[PDB]
Amino acid sequence: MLDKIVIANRGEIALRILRACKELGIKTVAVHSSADRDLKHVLLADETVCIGPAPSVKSYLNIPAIISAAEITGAVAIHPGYGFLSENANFAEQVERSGFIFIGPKAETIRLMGDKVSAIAAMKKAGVPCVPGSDGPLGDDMDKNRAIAKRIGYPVIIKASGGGGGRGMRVVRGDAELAQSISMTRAEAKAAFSNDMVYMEKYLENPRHVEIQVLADGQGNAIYLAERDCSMQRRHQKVVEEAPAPGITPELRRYIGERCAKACVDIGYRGAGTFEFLFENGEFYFIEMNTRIQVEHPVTEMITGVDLIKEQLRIAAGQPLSIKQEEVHVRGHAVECRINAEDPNTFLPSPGKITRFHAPGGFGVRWESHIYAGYTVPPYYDSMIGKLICYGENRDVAIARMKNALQELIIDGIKTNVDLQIRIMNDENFQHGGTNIHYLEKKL
Amino acid sequence: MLDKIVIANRGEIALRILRACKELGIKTVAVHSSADRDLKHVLLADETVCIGPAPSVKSYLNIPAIISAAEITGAVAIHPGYGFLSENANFAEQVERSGFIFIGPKAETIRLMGDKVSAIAAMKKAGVPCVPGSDGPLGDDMDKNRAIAKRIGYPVIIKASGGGGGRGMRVVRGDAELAQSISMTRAEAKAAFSNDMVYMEKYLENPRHVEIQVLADGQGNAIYLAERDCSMQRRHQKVVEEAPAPGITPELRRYIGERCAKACVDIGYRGAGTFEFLFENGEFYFIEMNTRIQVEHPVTEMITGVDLIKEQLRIAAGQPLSIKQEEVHVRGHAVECRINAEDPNTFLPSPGKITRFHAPGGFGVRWESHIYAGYTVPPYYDSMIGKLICYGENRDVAIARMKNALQELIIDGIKTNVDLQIRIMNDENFQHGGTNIHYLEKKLGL
Ligand SMILES: Nc1ncnc2c1ncn2[C@@H]1O[C@H](COP(=O)(O)OP(=O)(O)O)[C@@H](O)[C@H]1O
Ligand SMILES: Nc1ncnc2c1ncn2[C@@H]1O[C@H](COP(=O)(O)OP(=O)(O)O)[C@@H](O)[C@H]1O
Ligand SMILES: Nc1ncnc2c1ncn2[C@@H]1O[C@H](COP(=O)(O)OP(=O)(O)O)[C@@H](O)[C@H]1O
Ligand SMILES: Nc1ncnc2c1ncn2[C@@H]1O[C@H](COP(=O)(O)OP(=O)(O)O)[C@@H](O)[C@H]1O
Ligand SMILES: [Ca+2]
Ligand SMILES: [Ca+2]
Ligand SMILES: [Ca+2]
Ligand SMILES: [Ca+2]
Ligand SMILES: [Cl-]
Ligand SMILES: [Cl-]
Ligand SMILES: [Cl-]
Repeated sequence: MLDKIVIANRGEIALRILRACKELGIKTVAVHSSADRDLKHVLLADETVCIGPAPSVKSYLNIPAIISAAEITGAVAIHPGYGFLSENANFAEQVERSGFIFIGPKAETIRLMGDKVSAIAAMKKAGVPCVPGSDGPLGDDMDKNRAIAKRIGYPVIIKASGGGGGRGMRVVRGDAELAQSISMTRAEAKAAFSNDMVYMEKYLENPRHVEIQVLADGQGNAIYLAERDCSMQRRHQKVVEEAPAPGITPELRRYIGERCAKACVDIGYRGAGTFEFLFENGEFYFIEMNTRIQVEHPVTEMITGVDLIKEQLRIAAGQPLSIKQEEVHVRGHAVECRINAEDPNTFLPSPGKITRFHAPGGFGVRWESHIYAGYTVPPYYDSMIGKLICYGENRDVAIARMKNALQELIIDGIKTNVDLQIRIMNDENFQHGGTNIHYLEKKL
Repeated sequence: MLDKIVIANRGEIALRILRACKELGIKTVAVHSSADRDLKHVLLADETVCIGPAPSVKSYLNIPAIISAAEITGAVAIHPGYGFLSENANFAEQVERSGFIFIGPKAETIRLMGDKVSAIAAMKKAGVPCVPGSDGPLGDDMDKNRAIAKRIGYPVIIKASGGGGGRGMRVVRGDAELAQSISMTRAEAKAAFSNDMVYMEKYLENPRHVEIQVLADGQGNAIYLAERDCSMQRRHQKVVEEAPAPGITPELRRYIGERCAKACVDIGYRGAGTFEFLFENGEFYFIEMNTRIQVEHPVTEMITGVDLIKEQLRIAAGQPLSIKQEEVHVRGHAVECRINAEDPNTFLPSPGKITRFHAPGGFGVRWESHIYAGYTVPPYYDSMIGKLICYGENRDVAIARMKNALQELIIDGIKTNVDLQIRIMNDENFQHGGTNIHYLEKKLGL
């Protein structure tokens, strides 16, 4: 087992990783910005290294500071969490070349599957259905862009190849808006991701977002761990996730899961990852592979019993897969509500001091957050401050449980989306299940 | 069926019951003392009724006030939780006589099995091995009392028939301490339980405390839900509980579980309950049946997936058991640490205002408590303020989770036993498993 690791992240995921480390007796190094000294996991970590001032560009994206932190503490591995450098092939490469284990896929796999244009190309090559699109980067020729749009059929969406969290995405309904949309998306993607490559994809009218969790050891064994439905979204970012996906039958589950496990073996995938699909009229269409842990991984944990972070760590230690496919069993249902520090109605950021906090508790309730009363939410990072996950023997119980937990959850001093999450749980169509990716913004 | 119930209790268990009701759409009436207006479950309840001033004898033991609360709100059932009036046959009778459902066994069953002298007699009648003892109440004849102690062999223990929480129990090493030990336990039992009846039991030197969770519908169906080891103890009261019990083999689990389920059917048991045993040399010896929910019920919930409170309510509504025996599956391991507002060294109660509170979290971490920052723990009640329960795929993972969760738990402003629980989890002998009921006080030097 890994002796010591740097947790190259912050907030809830850094604490999630710290806990898994502690259970496995792995020493922890928390690297943090000067704004994050009072993070719960920083205070719990065995060692801490300040890697720069508050802006992410100067700290959490500071590759040489993070790699140096591993050297100064004698760590043997680095866990990137999600976001930040986790899908950055350059970082993965540099980690390995400095003598450290990168807790994730090989750098070449991150280039293959992390970049969204080449992932689509790879999946098409593999015989995995994708969404019709430009099948390559858009150039500057507007006649050519219009011609691609016409071939696939309006509406379309301009998507950043390096995009994440729904940033760098713009829907286009017709020719008149195409140029300014491609131009704006490029500018957003260049700013957020230092990568102005965009592609075009057909905008699907009625799909659900359904994704399959995979685990592969890099030795040729791969498994799938059921699926998740993450169709409740705002600004193309997930708000609620659940597992398993409602209406997905065992026959269909195994069909898509086997395809994902096979895809892992073929490309030589290593570690945890997720294949994300649009599910429409009984068919799955590949949109993205996250070559990293998923934010919403706890719902899969609840319904399978598998600890996905521990599996990541075991795999990084060069352990083969312990779990066989036949040993994976879906039991019950879990729902996750993201908790974000933003106005529940205007959706504008609400950083600042949390004056009162109370987490919910009870049978089947899991709270995933670094926040505490007295803690200051900084302005510099993403608004997601916590995750509430409720498990039940069935979906009705899980939702009932969530409804009650959200009523017990207190976060005062800043604005949150807790009241929005309450509204979603009370929604007749969410209760029905199988609402499409456009539903939440329709409702709102 | 149950559209409104009175929660006849307080603190963590009241909140536990409330949560089950909220999930089932059951309206709640929180009865409380004047010192308990700001209890979390009171604030969350649909309706609240003040049943008396601060002392328990004037509030949570106030039978007329609790029944009046049920009457005035139009409640159909009353959950007594644990402690207080949960094992009070007179209360159960009166609740039933007044036209309400008592969420628990029939009153006759409470007097048969709640009373500890009759429970032993009943179990002996049914051919279940008990610990050798007086087999009846102790009188005032000391020549007879000494004769009993001779038959069973010192050390012996004087136990209150109405006793609970380790109160009203004294170990006797020889004839020289016998008479005053009897007199003092009588006195202690009289003041604490309004019952001076005491009996004598052989004091077992190397047993473990292993208990079997049961559920029965009162319609003839009865099941056991594996077992719990509760051997970490101070002053004869549980400090740490875990499930399943280490080193209990499948043949032993079914042997004892089947006996307990049969006993339920035979006495017409209804609801949740626990048969408590001393386990030594591969043999079980019955000591107590709790005719009510256990404090440590969550460890069994985590390894079986069964919601025990919801089952109590279902049974109380007249529904048959939701599960057959062949459907009970044990998966993983769970450990519970009780959290008490007390000096971690001397164990003197530590009431007062909680100035800072932070609860642990994560995969497999379950925190069961009403406490919050700004909350004042009153001097009037039992010191237990919360329970931390950690589940894992195996015992090692559960313990490792508990270590981590204990490091996260912040309760400032009052003394707690958090530091004790940390020491227990770090104990190598505990980590191996199977330590006996005397181990913790041995470790501490008590
Ligand atoms: N390629 C990327 N580059 C930078 N940040 C990213 C990237 N992908 C995701 N993120 C960020 O990571 C966090 C989690 O991503 P999100 O899409 O919300 O969850 P997930 O993809 O795990 O369901 C968000 O703050 C998001 O903006
Ligand atoms: N071609 C499409 N048609 C309709 N909706 C889409 C399409 N592509 C993406 N979306 C919606 O936007 C969300 C974010 O897109 P995704 O490609 O996963 O970007 P990110 O890398 O930012 O997560 C998806 O979950 C889906 O609901
Ligand atoms: N027969 C009884 N009468 C009054 N109080 C009781 C009785 N039995 C238990 N209690 C109280 O109930 C609480 C829980 O009991 P305890 O013995 O700690 O848990 P359990 O028996 O559920 O493992 C304690 O405060 C204890 O003093
Ligand atoms: N005969 C005995 N010999 C040794 N230890 C005992 C005996 N009876 C009880 N104990 C210890 O004292 C604890 C409390 O006894 P119990 O009869 O369960 O009383 P209570 O009603 O207070 O829970 C038990 O859990 C056990 O560890
Ligand atoms: Ca995505
Ligand atoms: Ca991605
Ligand atoms: Ca007992
Ligand atoms: Ca009892
Ligand atoms: Cl934050
Ligand atoms: Cl409460
Ligand atoms: Cl209290």
